[PDB]
Amino acid sequence: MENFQKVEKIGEGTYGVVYKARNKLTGEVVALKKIRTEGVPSTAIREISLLKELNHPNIVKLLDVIHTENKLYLVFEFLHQDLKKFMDASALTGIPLPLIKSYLFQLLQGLAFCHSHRVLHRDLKPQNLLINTEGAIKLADFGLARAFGVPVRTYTHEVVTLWYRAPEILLGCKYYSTAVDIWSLGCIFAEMVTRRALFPGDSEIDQLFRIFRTLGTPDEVVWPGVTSMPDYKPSFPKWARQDFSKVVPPLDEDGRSLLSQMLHYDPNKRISAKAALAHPFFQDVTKPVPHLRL
Ligand SMILES: CCN(CC)CCNC(=O)c1c(C)[nH]c(/C=C2\C(=O)Nc3ccc(F)cc32)c1C
Repeated sequence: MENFQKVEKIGEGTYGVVYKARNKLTGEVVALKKIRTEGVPSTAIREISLLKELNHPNIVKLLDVIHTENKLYLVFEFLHQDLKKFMDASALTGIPLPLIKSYLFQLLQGLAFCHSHRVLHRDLKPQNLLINTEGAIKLADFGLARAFGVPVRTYTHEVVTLWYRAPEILLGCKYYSTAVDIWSLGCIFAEMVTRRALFPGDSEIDQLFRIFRTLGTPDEVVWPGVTSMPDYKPSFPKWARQDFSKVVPPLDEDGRSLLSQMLHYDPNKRISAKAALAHPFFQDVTKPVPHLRL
């Protein structure tokens, strides 16, 4: 883009490539996301504007959309680090619980806001969560698989993480609900705590079976309707649920109780972002400042 000097390529998206870029007029530093070119739907750019009018301290601001010359550019505010990088950097000592807690609380606020506005993320993962020096965390790179839609790639030969995908998606449900984002955020919370991915599947079925081995193979008792879902097979192995205290030690009982509710199989039993904010886990929540090396 001639309006912009690329400083660097800071991420490889689901949709496209993200660049750190400077505006030659304003001198403002931004994140620039470029999307691959068929006639490049009209319908898409409509509901991108739905993302543009979202303003919340926990949602990364979308500054502009630019359709010119058969690529789509999304201009976003720039943040200095992503949670994936921060977790890797914190792997030795772990992220302090008060900071984990503030981050979870803020992400739930962000989700509560998005969801009350009928916007789903669908894509949540540590790479998509951005932090700053003042202790804020923000939802970014909304994946919307309507308002556009879903490829199997981003641009070139990049491998999509299934680790955060809700079981209803894996079982082939056509219609997502807001519950899919709470699932992903639950997986992220566990990972901050234990410093290991909770469900690191290497394929769709391995992802499913990893969830089953830990939470038990779902049945009609815990998840009415499950056996009727498009990708469900009666031939799935039957695993018993693991004791939950094995899962995220040493998280306290308030944390485990909240996590267990974010991880319910039935999208209808799964806690809402709004209700999650009222959980006793957050009674002592504060806003600590992260030690960030930029
Ligand atoms: C392994 C961790 N990371 C993945 C490659 C490596 C490092 N990458 C980083 O730290 C990083 C930084 C410093 N900014 C972003 C991305 C965005 C940003 O700032 N505003 C946005 C608005 C929308 C959006 F969709 C992405 C961004 C990343 C991934």
